[PDB]
Amino acid sequence: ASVHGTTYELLRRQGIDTVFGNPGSNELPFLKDFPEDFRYILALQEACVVGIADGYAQASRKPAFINLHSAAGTGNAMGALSNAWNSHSPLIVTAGQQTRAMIGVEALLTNVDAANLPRPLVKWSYEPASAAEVPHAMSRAIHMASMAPQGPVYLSVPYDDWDKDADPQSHHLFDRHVSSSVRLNDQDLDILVKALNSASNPAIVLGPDVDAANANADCVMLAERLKAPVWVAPSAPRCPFPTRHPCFRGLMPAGIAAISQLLEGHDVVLVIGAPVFRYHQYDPGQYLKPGTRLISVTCDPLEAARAPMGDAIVADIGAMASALANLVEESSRQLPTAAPEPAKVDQDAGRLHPETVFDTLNDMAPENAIYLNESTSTTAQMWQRLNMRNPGSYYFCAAGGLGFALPAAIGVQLAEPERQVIAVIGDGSANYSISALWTAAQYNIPTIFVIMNNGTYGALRWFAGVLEAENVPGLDVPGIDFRALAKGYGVQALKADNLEQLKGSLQEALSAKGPVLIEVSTV
Amino acid sequence: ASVHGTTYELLRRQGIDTVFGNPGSNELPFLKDFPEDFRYILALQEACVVGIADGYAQASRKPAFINLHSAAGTGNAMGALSNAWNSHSPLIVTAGQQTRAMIGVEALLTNVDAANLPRPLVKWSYEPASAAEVPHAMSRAIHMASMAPQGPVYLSVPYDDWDKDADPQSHHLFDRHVSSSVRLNDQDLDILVKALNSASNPAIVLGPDVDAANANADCVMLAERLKAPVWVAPSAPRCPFPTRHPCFRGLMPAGIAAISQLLEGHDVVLVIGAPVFRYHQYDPGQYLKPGTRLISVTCDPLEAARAPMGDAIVADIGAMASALANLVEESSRQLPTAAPEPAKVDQDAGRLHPETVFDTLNDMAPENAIYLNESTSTTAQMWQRLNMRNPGSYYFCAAGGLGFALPAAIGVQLAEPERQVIAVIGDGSANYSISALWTAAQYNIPTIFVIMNNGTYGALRWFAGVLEAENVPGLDVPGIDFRALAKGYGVQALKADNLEQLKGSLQEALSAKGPVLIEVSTV
Amino acid sequence: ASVHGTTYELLRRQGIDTVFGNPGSNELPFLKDFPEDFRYILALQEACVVGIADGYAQASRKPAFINLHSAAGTGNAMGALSNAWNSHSPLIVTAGQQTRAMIGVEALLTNVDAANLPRPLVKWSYEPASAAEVPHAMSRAIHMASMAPQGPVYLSVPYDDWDKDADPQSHHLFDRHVSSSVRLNDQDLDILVKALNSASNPAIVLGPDVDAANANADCVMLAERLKAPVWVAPSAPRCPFPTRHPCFRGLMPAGIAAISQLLEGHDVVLVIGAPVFRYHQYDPGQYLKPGTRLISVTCDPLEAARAPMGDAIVADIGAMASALANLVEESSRQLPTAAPEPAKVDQDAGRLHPETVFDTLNDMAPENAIYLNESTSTTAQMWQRLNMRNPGSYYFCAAGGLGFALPAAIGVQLAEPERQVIAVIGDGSANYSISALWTAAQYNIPTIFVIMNNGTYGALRWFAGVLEAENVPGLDVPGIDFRALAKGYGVQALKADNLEQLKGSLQEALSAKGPVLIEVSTV
Ligand SMILES: COP(=O)(O)[C@@](O)(c1ccccc1)c1sc(CCOP(=O)(O)OP(=O)(O)O)c(C)[n+]1Cc1cnc(C)nc1N
Ligand SMILES: COP(=O)(O)[C@@](O)(c1ccccc1)c1sc(CCOP(=O)(O)OP(=O)(O)O)c(C)[n+]1Cc1cnc(C)nc1N
Ligand SMILES: COP(=O)(O)[C@@](O)(c1ccccc1)c1sc(CCOP(=O)(O)OP(=O)(O)O)c(C)[n+]1Cc1cnc(C)nc1N
Ligand SMILES: COP(=O)(O)[C@@](O)(c1ccccc1)c1sc(CCOP(=O)(O)OP(=O)(O)O)c(C)[n+]1Cc1cnc(C)nc1N
Ligand SMILES: [Cl-]
Ligand SMILES: [Cl-]
Ligand SMILES: [Cl-]
Ligand SMILES: [Cl-]
Ligand SMILES: [Cl-]
Ligand SMILES: [Cl-]
Ligand SMILES: [Cl-]
Ligand SMILES: [Cl-]
Ligand SMILES: [Mg+2]
Ligand SMILES: [Mg+2]
Ligand SMILES: [Mg+2]
Repeated sequence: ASVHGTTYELLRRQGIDTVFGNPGSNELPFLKDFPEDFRYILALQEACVVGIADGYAQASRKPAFINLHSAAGTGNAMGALSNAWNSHSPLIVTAGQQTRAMIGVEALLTNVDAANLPRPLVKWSYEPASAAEVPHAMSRAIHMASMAPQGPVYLSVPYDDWDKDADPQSHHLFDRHVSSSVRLNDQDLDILVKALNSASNPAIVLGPDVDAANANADCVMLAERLKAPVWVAPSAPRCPFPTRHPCFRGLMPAGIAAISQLLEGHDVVLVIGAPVFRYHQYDPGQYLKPGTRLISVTCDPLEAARAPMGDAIVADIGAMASALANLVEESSRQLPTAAPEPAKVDQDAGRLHPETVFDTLNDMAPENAIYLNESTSTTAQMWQRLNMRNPGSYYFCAAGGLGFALPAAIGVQLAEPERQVIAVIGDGSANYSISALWTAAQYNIPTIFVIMNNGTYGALRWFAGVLEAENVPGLDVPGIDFRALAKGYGVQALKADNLEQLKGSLQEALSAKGPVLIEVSTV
Repeated sequence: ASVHGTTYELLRRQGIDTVFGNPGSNELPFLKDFPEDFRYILALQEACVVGIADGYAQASRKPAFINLHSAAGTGNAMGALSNAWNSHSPLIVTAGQQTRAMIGVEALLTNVDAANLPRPLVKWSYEPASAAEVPHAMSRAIHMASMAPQGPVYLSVPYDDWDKDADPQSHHLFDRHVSSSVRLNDQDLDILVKALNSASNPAIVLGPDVDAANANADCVMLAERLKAPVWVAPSAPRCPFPTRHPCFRGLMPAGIAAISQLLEGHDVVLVIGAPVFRYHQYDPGQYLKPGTRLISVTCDPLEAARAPMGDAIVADIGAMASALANLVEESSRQLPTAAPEPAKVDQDAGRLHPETVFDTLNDMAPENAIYLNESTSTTAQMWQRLNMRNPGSYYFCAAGGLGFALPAAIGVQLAEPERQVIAVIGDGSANYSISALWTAAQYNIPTIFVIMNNGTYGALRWFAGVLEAENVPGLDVPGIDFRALAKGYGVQALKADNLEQLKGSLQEALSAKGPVLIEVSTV
Repeated sequence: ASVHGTTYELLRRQGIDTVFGNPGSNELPFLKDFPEDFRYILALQEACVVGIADGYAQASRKPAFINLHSAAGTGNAMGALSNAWNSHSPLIVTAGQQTRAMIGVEALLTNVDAANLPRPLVKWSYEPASAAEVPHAMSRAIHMASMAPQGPVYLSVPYDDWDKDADPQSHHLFDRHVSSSVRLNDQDLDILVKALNSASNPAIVLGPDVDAANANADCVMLAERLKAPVWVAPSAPRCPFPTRHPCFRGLMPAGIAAISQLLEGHDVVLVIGAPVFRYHQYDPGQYLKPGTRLISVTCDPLEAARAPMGDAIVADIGAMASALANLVEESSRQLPTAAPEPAKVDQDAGRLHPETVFDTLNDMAPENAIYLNESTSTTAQMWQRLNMRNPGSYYFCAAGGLGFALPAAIGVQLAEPERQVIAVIGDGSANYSISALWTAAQYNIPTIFVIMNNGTYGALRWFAGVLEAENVPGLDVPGIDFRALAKGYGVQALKADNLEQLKGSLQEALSAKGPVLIEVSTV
C-alpha cells in the first residue's frame, strides 16, 4: 500500500477522524483523495487553526490532528503553540516540506532545519529519513502527544513521500495501545493516606490537569472526606471544582507573598494537577510560612523538578485522585461554610461595569454553559460571579498568549454540541485572531462571542500605574467597530450599550441557531 | 550564606558526597574551601571523569556529581555522555563559565551558547540568569537526573556567582523528596494478569532497567510461576537474570529477523525494562511472526513511542515487577529445562582462544565477581561461558561508544569495594580512555584489567567480511605495548602468552592489593 | 556512477587527497575500495584525529578532511572542535549514520538529531534528505569551511547512501571556484590611508589571521613605513611578525587595563587579523584611554560586532594588508629601537628553569623550526626567548582547550616535512591526547616532543594563589612516567634531568630520523 493509504488507516485505527488546517502546495499530496470517514476544518490563518484544534482537544479529552504549510504556516502558529505547551494539550502538528530533490538548493517553501523551528514549544519534533518511515514517525507522534504529560508534537513530511510504497511491516502499528494510567505503589500510597488522615487543618489546591483527567468528582469526594478548603492554582487555564461547593475558596492571586499568606496555619497542603506555582506579578516574600508542609501530585516531571518547596509524586491525575478519594477516612470535623455571594455593584443607565455583565450571564446562561476568558482586567470578578457546576466549563490562555479564546471557543463548541459556549473577550485581545470568526460562520458552529469594549489595553494601564511607569506609548486602541468586523466574516452582530440592551441581546443569542457576536460598551 | 555554602549543603542533604572532576580557572571559586566530608576524584581527561562517574552511579543505583572546565572540558566528555543517555544513568554534569562581566566580549574560556553544547545527549540543560538562582537550578538538576526515566543533565555556572549571597528561602530546597515509584491501576493490571494466566506458551524478555531497579529476583519468581523461557534483550548494557537458572535462554542477537524467529510459537511475549528492540546489524524481516502478541513494560516514554509493534505500559520497573510476580497464578505446565553447558574448544600451548579465557575466568573468579565487557568480537561467547548468579554483575557500553569500560570499571570498584571487578577489554578499545589507569593507581582502586590483544579491530574486520567490503584502511592496531602503558600510569603489569601463564597471572591478580593489568595474547 | 564514486571525484577536483579518521561500521561503505590517489591517516581516539587534521590545515593553509563514527566518535572530538572554531581552521568533519531503515527505531549506533550534536562549534551542520543529495551537501561543506571567516563544518551520512546512484548533474559541482578575496572600496580606503599618514604616534596590533593569510611580510612593510611599534594580540594562537624586528614589542598581556595602558599616548591604533580582544584574566578598567582611536580590520563579522570599542572593516586580511602596505607614505619619524636581549637566569646543576630550556632551544634549533606551546605557566618567557623570523613558526590552543599541541604537532610536521617541529608541552597537558603518539610512530612523522615535567598543573596553582583560594583539590599530577608512555606507543624516549643532559638529548633529537620524546625535569 501507499504511504498515503497506510497513514490514513493508522489515523482511523487510533481514533482520529478530523483534520484542522490551512492548505498549501506541499500538503496537496496528503489532502488529495480525502477519505469519506474524515472531515476537514479550514481556518484563514494558522494561529486560528491551532487555537481551534486546541479547544477541541481540551474539551474532547483526546488528541487533535493539524496540517500546516511549511515554515511560514508553522511560524504563524508559534504563539498558539506557546499556550498549548502550558495546557498540556495533545496536538499532533504536521507540516508539508519541499520535495526531497529540492531541499538542498533551498527552493521557495523549503523549511530549513525544520525540526528546530518549533522548539522549545513541543515534546518531540522530527523529519523522517525516508518515505517508508513516515507511518512509523506518525505512530511516534500520536503516542508522544497522548502519553502523560500530554503536549504538542511536530512532524515535517516532504511532499513526494505520500505516493511511495509503505514499509510492509507498518500494519503492526495500527492497533498499538500505550498506557500511562499509573499511580503510587501500595506501600507509599498508604503513607500518604495516613498523612492526610492525621492532618489537623488540611488544605487542597487544584490545577488544570484535574479537569483534563475528569478527576473533578473524585476531588469533591476527597475534600468532603477531609473537610478541607479548596483553591484553584494561580493563572488558571481550566476550572477543576464546582465554584459554589461549600469547600471552594476561589482563584489564588498570582503572587509569592499572597499565596504563602493564604496557606498560613494549614499543616498539610495537598496540590493536585498544578505547577507549584504559576506566579505572574512580582510580589516578593516567603514561598511558604513556618508550620506548613506541601505535597504535590503532578503528571509532569518538569513541574516536580522546578517547585521551590515541598515533596512531589509524578503519576496520572485520574488514577491518583480516584485512589485517594476511596482510601481516606471520613473526618468528623465541621464542613467548610460556603463563601458569601458577591455584592451587586451600582449600575446607572450608561456603560456597563464588568461586574454587571457577569451577574447577568450567571442569571441567564444554561447550567451546563462553557465559558472562555480573554478579558484580562476582569478575571478576578469573573471567577467570583459565575456558578460553574460541571467539568469542562472554563478555559483561559495557559501561557498568557492573547489570540487563544476566540478560536478555542469555536473548537470547544464543535466538541460539545449540546453545551452552549460563551467567550468573554476584551477589545484588545479580539484582534489577535479576529479571522477565526469565519470558521464559525462557514461550519455553522453556534458559539456566542461577548466583546468587552473599554477602548484600551486595561490590564496594561493597571500594571503601569502599579510600576509607576509614566509616559508609556501604545496603551489605547480607539476606533475599532466590532460589529463591522463580525459582518466582514459573516457572523450576526448585536450591540449592548446599557443593561436593558445586554439582557435583550443575550436572550436573542441564547435562542439563535448560528454564531452571534455582541459588542458591549464597558466602563 | 554564600551561593557556595548553600550549594554544598543541598548536595549533602540530597545524599551526594563525591565530586568527579578535572579542574580549571572557572571552577576554582567552586572548589576552594572544599568541605572535609566530601571527596574529589581527579581524572586526567574528561572522557575518563564521566566514565568513572557513570560506573559509580550504575553500581550504586544513585546519582553521581561531575565538575568540568567550560566548553573544552564539556566537549571532551560528549562521547561518554552518549553512553550515559542510553543506560539511563543519573549524572549531574556541572561546567564553569567566565565571569559575567566578560561573557559578552567572548574572553578566552567563555562557553558560548552554553546550554546548547551537550544537546541532544541530556534530559535538561541550563545556565542561570543570576547568582542567587544557582541553588534552585542545582535542585532542578538533581531531580531531573533522578526521576524515571533517569539520565544525564547539564548546568553551566559563571565563576563570579559562588561568592555572592544566597536567598534565605533556598532552605526549602534541602529536604525535597520526589517519587516516580508508580504502577498500572488495579483494573488494568488485573486485565494484564488474566492475559498472562491464559497464555498457552508465554516468553519473557528482560533489559537493563530491571538490573538498575534491582528487580532481578522478582523477575525470577515471575518466570517460575509462568513456566516461561527468559531472554536478555539485544546490545545488552547490564545483566538482569541469573545466567544458569533453568528458564534462561541467553542474549538475543541484535537483528530483526533473528528475534522474530526466536519468538515464534510463543503466543504472549512480555518485555520488561528494555527498548523494543536495540538492533545493530541490519537483518531485515518480520518484527514479529503471526500469532505472537507483545506487551512491553518500560520506564521511558521515548521507548514506548518508538516501538514498531505491541502494547506498552509506562511505569516504574521495580514496582511493576513486584506486583506481577505476586499476582500471577502458578501454571500447570512444565518448567523449562536448563541450557546445556557449552563445549570446551581445543587449545594448544600458544595464543589463547577467547573461549579459553572465559572458561578460565569462570573456574577461578569469585561467585560475586563483577564483569565489564569492551572486547567487541567476543561478546556472544562471554555471555555463554560466565555464570553470573547475582544482580549488578555485568556492564557494556550502552550506546556502543568505546572508552567506557576502562574508566567505568574503576567507578564500579569504588562503589562496590567488597566485590572483585574484572574488566575484559580489547586492544583497540583500551586506547580511547587509557589515561583513566592513573586514577586507579592514585586512589588505590583494585580493579583488574584483562587486555585481549589480537592486534586488530576484530569486530570491524568481521563486519567488513560479511559485507565483502574490500580495501578498507585503518583496521589494524599493531605496535602497542600495554605493559609499558600501565607502567606509565603506575599500574602493575603482568603478561599471559599461553594458558599456564593466564592461570598464574589471574591467581596473582585475585590476590593483589592494588590495580593490576594483564596483557593477554589472543588468537 | 555511485554516490561513493561521485563524492571522491568532487574531493580530488577540489584538492583534497587525505582522510584523517577512526573507523566503524557506519563508515565501511565510504571507506571500502579506497582510491589509490588518497591516503588514510589513522589515530586511536577522535580528539587526536581532529587535532592532527587541525595542525595540518593551519600549516598548509588549506582545508582538511575528517571521517568519524556516529555520535560516539563525534562526541569524543568536540573539545578539539572548540579550538578549531577559535583558530578559524577549515575542517570538513564527516560522520557515518545508521541505515535509513533503522534510524526511526533508534538501533544501536543511530546518531539521534545528528545535525544538532556539534553545535555551537561549527559554521554549518547538516544531514541529507536522500542519498542523491550527498554530493551537493559535500560541495556545500567544502565551500562553507573555505570561505572567510574560515572554520569547521559537519556532515552526517546514512551508510546505505554510498552504494546508491548519483545524479549525472552533480558534474557541475566538481570545478566550482568561490572567492572571498575582497578589500575596502577605493574611496573609503583613501580615507583610512590619510588617517594613518596624519597620525603623530601610531601603533599596530596583529592577530592569528595575519599568519593564516601569510600577510606577515606586508605587515613588516606597513610598520616600517609608519615607524610604528607592533604588538601581538593576547592569547595568541599563531605568530604574525618577526620576533626580533626593531618594531616588535611582544605578546600583550590578556587584560583590559593592561592593554589600555600599553596603548596610552598612541593617537591611532590599527588592529589587523585579531578579535578585539581575547582577554583571559579579569583585569577591570578602561577599554582605551581618552587620546586613543582604534581601527580594526577583521575577516569575521562576529568579531567586528562584539568589539566594545573602535571602528571596524570586515574584509580579507591578505588583500587589506597588501593594499595598505603599498599605499601609505614613508614617515620622517625615527624607527623604533629593538627590544634588548632577555637576561640569563641563574642555573645550577639540578632541575631546569623554563628560561634555560628556551634559551637552549633558541641557541640550537634551526632558524626555520616550528614551535608548538602547551606549557601553560611558561608562555610569556617562551615569547621573549625564541627568535622566530619566518611565517608559520608558532601554534597554541586557540580556545584554551588542552589536548591540541601533541596531535597538532604531528599534523604540522606532516604538512611541512622540510621544517623541524618542536612541541613544548606540560606534564598535565600531555595526557589529554596521549594516544596521538602512536600515529607519529606508525607513519614515521619525525616530530620532537619536549615534556616540561614540573609535577603539577602549574598555571592553576598560580591562578589560585592570585585568588587567595585555598584548600583546592586536584592541582597535582605525580607519578607519571612519560618515557614509559612513549615506549607504550612506539616512540623513542630520552630524559633531561640537568643542562648538560638537555643539550645532549636535543642534539640527538635534531639528528633523529623518527619521532623523539624528551622528558625534562623542570623547577
Ligand atoms: C500554489 O500555492 P503555494 O505554493 O501553496 C503558496 O505558498 C504560494 C506562495 C507564493 C506564491 C505562490 C503561491 C500559497 S498561495 C495561496 C493562496 C492565496 O490566495 P489569494 O486569494 O490571496 O490569491 P489567488 O491565488 O486567488 O490569486 C496559499 C494559501 N498558499 C499557501 C500558504 C498558506 N499559508 C501561509 C502562511 N502561506 C502560504 N504561502
Ligand atoms: C499586564 O498585562 P500583561 O502581563 O502584559 C498580559 O500579558 C496579560 C496576559 C494574561 C493575563 C493578564 C495580562 C497582556 S494583557 C494585554 C491587554 C489586553 O487588553 P483587552 O482589551 O483584551 O482586555 P483589558 O485589559 O482591557 O480587560 C496585553 C496587550 N498583554 C500583553 C500581550 C501582548 N501580546 C500578546 C500576544 N500577548 C500578551 N499577553
Ligand atoms: C589558569 O589555567 P586555566 O585558565 O584553567 C587553563 O584553562 C589555561 C588555558 C590556557 C592558558 C592558560 C591556562 C588550564 S592550564 C591547566 C594546567 C596545565 O598544566 P601543565 O602541566 O600542562 O602546564 P603548567 O601549568 O605546569 O606549565 C589546566 C588544567 N587548565 C584547565 C583545563 C582543563 N581541561 C581542559 C580540557 N582544558 C583546560 N584548559
Ligand atoms: C562492528 O563494529 P562497530 O559497529 O563499528 C563498533 O561500533 C561496535 C560497537 C559495539 C559492539 C560491537 C561493535 C566498534 S567495535 C571497534 C573495534 C574495537 O576493537 P577491540 O580490539 O577493542 O575488540 P575486537 O573487535 O578485536 O574484539 C570499533 C573501532 N568500533 C567503532 C567505534 C569507533 N570509535 C568509537 C569512539 N566507538 C566505536 N564504537
Ligand atoms: Cl503496589
Ligand atoms: Cl445559541
Ligand atoms: Cl550540541
Ligand atoms: Cl488503582
Ligand atoms: Cl585483587
Ligand atoms: Cl539531524
Ligand atoms: Cl572601488
Ligand atoms: Cl629530527
Ligand atoms: Mg480592553
Ligand atoms: Mg582487538
Ligand atoms: Mg605542569
